[PDB]
This record gives sequence, C-alpha cells and structure tokens, in this order.
Amino acid sequence: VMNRLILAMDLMNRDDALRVTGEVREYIDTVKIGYPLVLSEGMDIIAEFRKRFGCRIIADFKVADIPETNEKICRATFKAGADAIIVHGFPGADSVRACLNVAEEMGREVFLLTEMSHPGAEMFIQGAADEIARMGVDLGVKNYVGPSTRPERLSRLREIIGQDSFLISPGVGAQGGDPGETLRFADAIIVGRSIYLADNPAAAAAGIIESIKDL
Amino acid sequence: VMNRLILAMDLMNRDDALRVTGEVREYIDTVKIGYPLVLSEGMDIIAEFRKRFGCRIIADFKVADIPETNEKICRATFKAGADAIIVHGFPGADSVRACLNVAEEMGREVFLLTEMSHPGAEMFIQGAADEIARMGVDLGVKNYVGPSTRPERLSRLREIIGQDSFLISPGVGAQGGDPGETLRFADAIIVGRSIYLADNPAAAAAGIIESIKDL
Ligand SMILES: CCOC(=O)c1cc(=O)[nH]c(=O)n1[C@@H]1O[C@H](COP(=O)(O)O)[C@@H](O)[C@H]1O
Ligand SMILES: CCOC(=O)c1cc(=O)[nH]c(=O)n1[C@@H]1O[C@H](COP(=O)(O)O)[C@@H](O)[C@H]1O
Repeated sequence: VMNRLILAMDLMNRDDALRVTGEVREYIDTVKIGYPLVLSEGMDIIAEFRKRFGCRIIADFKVADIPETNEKICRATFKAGADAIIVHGFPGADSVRACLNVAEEMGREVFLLTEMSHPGAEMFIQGAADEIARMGVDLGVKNYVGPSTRPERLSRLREIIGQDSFLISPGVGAQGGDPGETLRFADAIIVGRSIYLADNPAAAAAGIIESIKDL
Repeated sequence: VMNRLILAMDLMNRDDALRVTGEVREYIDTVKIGYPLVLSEGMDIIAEFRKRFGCRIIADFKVADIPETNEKICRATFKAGADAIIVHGFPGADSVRACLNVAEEMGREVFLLTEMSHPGAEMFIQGAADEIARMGVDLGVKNYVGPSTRPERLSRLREIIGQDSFLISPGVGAQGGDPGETLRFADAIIVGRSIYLADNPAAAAAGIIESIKDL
C-alpha cells in the first residue's frame, strides 16, 4: 500500500469523510471503511470512494457469523465494490472458509483478524490467537490483521504466517501504538483518529509518512 | 415475544423481505434483521419494518470491535430505530461495556452472544463461552443468545445467567435444532430459513407455533 499507510475512515458523515480522505489522498492508496461510515451513509459510499479517490477499499466488517450468513455478508460487500473484507477468525474454520469461497468466486481478498488491539482482547482472543493464525495458514489465508498495541504479539503472528503473507496492523496513534515499531513486523499500518481528528489531517499523515520513510 | 418465535429475516431483497414478514406477522411480535438485509437495502429498512409491521426489531450485528468503534456502531443502529442489538462477548468486557453504555444512553437493549450455533463454534468460542456468560452477568447484561444446536450448552448458559435473564436461541430448523427442546431453556427461538425459504412461510410459522403451544 502507498507509504505502508492505510486510512481508517470512521467519520460518520459523508461530507466530513470525503473532505478528510481527499486531503490525505496524496499519502495513501488504500482506505479502510467500516460500519460507522457504512451504517450512517449506506453501502454506496464504497463505490463512491473507489471512484472519487481511485483507492483500494478494505471493508472492515469483522465478519463473525455462521457460514451461511457470512456468505451473504461477503457477497453484498463485494457487490458494493470492496476490494477486500476483514473477517474474524474466532468463529472458526467453517466461518472463515465461507468468506474465502465468496472471495474466490468474486475475485477478491479476505483479511483474517487474529488478535485485536484493545485491552479486552486479552480476556479471550489473545489465548486463541496463535491457533487462529495457524488455522488461517491451513486454510490458505494470505492476508492478516494483528495489533500495533502489542508488538511482541505482532512478532509471534508474523512468525506463524511467514514472510510472504501480508500483515496490516491497527492501534497506531490513538490506541498507543508506534508506526516504526509496528512496521518491524507489519507490512502496513492502519491509522484512524490520529489523522481524521487532527486539526490538519494532511500534516498528520505527512508526519507519519516521514517517520515511515526514516525506517 | 409473541409465540416465543422471532423471525430471522435474512432475505436480501426488500420486496421479498416485506412479503414474507407480512405473511407471518400474525405469528410473531419480533423480527431479527441482520447485515444480509441491511447491507443490501440500507439501514432505513429498520424503521420501515418497525412502522409497517409494528414489530420490535433486534439488529443482529454481532458487534465485535474495539470499544470506541462499538460505540459508533451502536449509536448508528439505535438512531436507525432498532430496539436492541446483538453483541459478541469474545472481544471482552470493555467492548461489551461500550455497547451497554450506548444502550443506556438511548434507552435500548443489548443481547450478548455467548456461544454460536454452527460447527466451527467448537474451535474457540465454546471453550470461552461459560466465562463470556459470567462476564455478561458481572456487567449486568440481562439478554443473551445461545445455540439451539447444543441444548446441553444452552442448559449450562441458562444455569449461569439465571431464570430472570432473557435468552433467545438460533439454529432451529435448518441448522438442526428443535423448537420444543430449545424452549426447555430459551425463552424464545429464532427461526430464519425454515420460514423464509418455505413454500408457504405462514404455514411453516403456524406449524412451529402449534408445536410450541403443545409444550
Ligand atoms: C474488527 C475491526 O477491525 C479492525 O481493523 C480493527 C481491529 C482491531 O483489533 N483494532 C482496531 O482498532 N481495528 C479498527 O482499526 C481502526 C483503528 O482506528 P484508530 O484507533 O482511530 O487509529 C478502527 O476502525 C478500528 O475499528
Ligand atoms: C452473530 C449472529 O447472530 C445470531 O443471531 C446468530 C448466532 C448464532 O450463533 N447462530 C445463528 O444462526 N445466528 C443467526 O440466526 C439466524 C439463523 O437463521 P436460520 O439458520 O436460517 O434459521 C441467522 O440470521 C444467523 O445469522
């Protein structure tokens, strides 16, 4: 991804979301869009962003249902133009396989969320996360998400998935993660509030990129 | 809920969804709407259903993000008119608390999903599910979801949450669960495909209700 930086666009107003994304477009090639924006403005926002900005769109929908419903969610998401979807691994292998099947059908990608970045992730997810990652490997998953807030976990995840797999990482900035440390293990970082709540989002993105180039 | 039966409306077309829901409305007072329908037709479908049918709407969004994003998802969902939202417990207590805070702010309800109904739930969720339920109790959660496909698990969940908590249960019909057995432990059953894919959905719903009355 351009500059190894993915914008997490979680503003809930189309005008604000379009303004900020346009301001930082010179510094990214990929926007993560999630439910805060889609549930506020509609699924048509994905194709609008894709067109206006010529970016790739990752739909961060944290898909976490039974296989049959997962199929439906993935199909709707790819029909709306998303390039990839983020899927939880905690519901197990059949749930993940259902997403992979739709992605194969529609020429798209699945990212497997293995261990989350917030404090509550320690309660249940962390203890399963190595297994969730190994499940991903055994299903043929090539794209993963793991936590900037715990780079030792992010190192262990990289160890399981190998060097060829693509790994993106949220929790940089607001949640306490560091760009440079996270990029020791992840291929790209996801950044939301540190950019989209900044007085000058372009300057915030530029500042991050400057520190990335320095790596 | 009327007749202890909740319709899982996962058709992806507004016309089909409206037709089936209207056909079975005499037999339910509550419709579960999830992402298959919302991502296909928009969040406005919730208020449309609420108005047309005068039902309660449970938004089955399986909320499973970090606390700050969970807040945003819940706020958007309640603004759209949903009476309650289904939340995953696997992301831990802060993620669940964020949903409870918004529900308290907006006079709504959270349902905690504790153990899922599909085969993959055995891999990671089942081993954490008793703890997830006890976490719910300790957070003050009063509404829960657990699996029709495993009534011995559904008995254990009821045991943890007590008799005053409200427990609803999917997996009846298509996934192999039985109405009567499930209602030994759950207060209401969720039924999707056995009704909405039936040649005569009203007759399917009526058949289920007849077996429920017999209990
Ligand atoms: C299931 C959500 O998927 C994610 O991308 C995600 C996983 C995770 O463990 N942590 C995490 O923060 N995210 C998402 O990544 C974004 C982080 O934004 P921010 O903290 O504002 O920089 C936000 O959209 C959040 O929902
Ligand atoms: C996270 C989804 O929340 C649920 O209600 C759910 C949890 C679960 O463990 N199992 C389960 O089947 N469900 C949902 O309940 C519905 C079951 O529909 P059906 O199998 O067609 O009768 C469907 O919407 C499914 O997504």
